[PDB]
Amino acid sequence: RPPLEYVKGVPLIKYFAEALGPLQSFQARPDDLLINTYPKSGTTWVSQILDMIYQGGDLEKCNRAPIYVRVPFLEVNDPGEPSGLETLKDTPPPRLIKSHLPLALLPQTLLDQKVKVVYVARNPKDVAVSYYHFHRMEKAHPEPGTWDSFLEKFMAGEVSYGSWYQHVQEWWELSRTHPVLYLFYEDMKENPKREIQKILEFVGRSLPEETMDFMVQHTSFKEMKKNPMTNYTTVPQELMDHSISPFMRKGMAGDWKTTFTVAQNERFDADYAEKMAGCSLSFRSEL
Ligand SMILES: Nc1ncnc2c1ncn2[C@@H]1O[C@H](COP(=O)(O)O)[C@@H](OP(=O)(O)O)[C@H]1O
Ligand SMILES: NCCc1ccc(O)c(O)c1
Repeated sequence: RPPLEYVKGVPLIKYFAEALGPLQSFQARPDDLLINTYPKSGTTWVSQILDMIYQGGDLEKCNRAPIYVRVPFLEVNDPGEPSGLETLKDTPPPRLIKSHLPLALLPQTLLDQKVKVVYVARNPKDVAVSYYHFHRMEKAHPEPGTWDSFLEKFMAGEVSYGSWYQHVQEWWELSRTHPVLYLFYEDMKENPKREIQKILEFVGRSLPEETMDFMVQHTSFKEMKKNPMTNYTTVPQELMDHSISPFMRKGMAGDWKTTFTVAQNERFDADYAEKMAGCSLSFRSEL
């Protein structure tokens, strides 16, 4: 469990920090589609929906390989696996790219080329809980310690990829001057079909009503949990140890209520009120 490295004010996992070198040579294509999110906000879920739309709704094509192979993770630079930049050299256009990078660290080529971006945000409480367990099972992140300890660091933005408040705000802001579909995890939970339809419209594609419903079922938590091509059980137990905490934990909005103590919840609400003061952004802590 290596410590974080700071780059341009952003805490990152050593392997990611390093990948930033080669990334300066990455060339974006006009027809690329970027999927950006703060960690644990629904990356894998929207990646599956998008790969299905691109594969015309064919499940056997989506089965072609694990999601992290179909949707390369830009910064990924894990031990004993192809770098993200590498995997992208051989990915057939149009490409689907995954990333958690803040605007400060995102390769300029993506902005210059006006690449469309699908962004997904989730209420901070659930993100914090989900991120704590992820720290437990993902052997690449530093020691999370106790939940109380973690939560403190989460509020200070002292975790991989940095501040969640700043991440969601910047992207929300950028969606004025750049083509950005800004989605909400909770909305996706509430009415899948309604959201996938916004996506289809965004990428400018269309599908038969019946194919649509089909995706809805195969992008369900239940389904994605059994599917080994999307539940991350195909990576070594030295990268991810699912016995500690499954990658697909609960898939619920509102589950934070069973982890936050009343004291923690009070401390967090006050803090959040200060940080989100002048922002038009609005999150639903439950359904
Ligand atoms: N089809 C789906 N429906 C709902 N939640 C899903 C999902 N697929 C994955 N998730 C949830 O999305 C989170 C991980 O997101 P990311 O891919 O950005 O890391 C996890 O949250 P929880 O651990 O709270 O359940 C995971 O269980
Ligand atoms: N280091 C293992 C790969 C990894 C690390 C952090 C993340 O947030 C993610 O989605 C994937």
